[PDB]
Amino acid sequence: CGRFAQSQTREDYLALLAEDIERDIPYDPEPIGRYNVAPGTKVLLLSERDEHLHLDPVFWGYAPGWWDKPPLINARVETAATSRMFKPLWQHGRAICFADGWFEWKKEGDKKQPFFIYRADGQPIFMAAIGSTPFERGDEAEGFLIVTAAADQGLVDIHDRRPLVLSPEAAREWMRQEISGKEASEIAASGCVPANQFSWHPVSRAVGNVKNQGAELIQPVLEVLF
Repeated sequence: CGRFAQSQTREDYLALLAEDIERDIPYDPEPIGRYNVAPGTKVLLLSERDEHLHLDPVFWGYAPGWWDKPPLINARVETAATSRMFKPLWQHGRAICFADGWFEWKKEGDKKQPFFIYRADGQPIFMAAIGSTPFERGDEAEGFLIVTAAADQGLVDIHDRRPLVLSPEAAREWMRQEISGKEASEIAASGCVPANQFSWHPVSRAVGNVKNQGAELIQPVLEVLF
């Protein structure tokens, strides 16, 4: 999930999670408009502090000062809660990154064909994230990661991993500061959306170029024309 789409208005996503009384997020009618969100950019990230939901632009990536590789962008659900590197983020830096769907590139010989993956029921996805608090500082090295899970069923045809997507109800509980890391591990297990809830189709190769951000990037295409 090295790219995803976050294109609709804030209300389009937040209405599934909480009414205004629970938010500390200004009204804004403008669609976010990003059909091709990439690592290293700041992404509107949802979290809870001071008993309200906040939406902060947070660097997609995590690279402590001691980390000598490109920033990580994912953390595996299998191990993140006990990882020496991720355990504090699992306990104190949980967040949600909402989106319309995500992209994966399927290997077809020496060619790589992009696919867009989304909920068959037409809801947005609430991706489980962990990251470095305080999110509002706008850090440019230690931001957030998208938690991943194994692909199963038809999704394995496309790629072997996928974002850990939570139900709206589970996403709301995941963000609460009052629940422990152990409780969060239970939420991740019980609230994960299974693979048969997703649909997918090939899309234009143009999504590979981050200059492109338009709605055409999630439209289905014939592979034969690419």
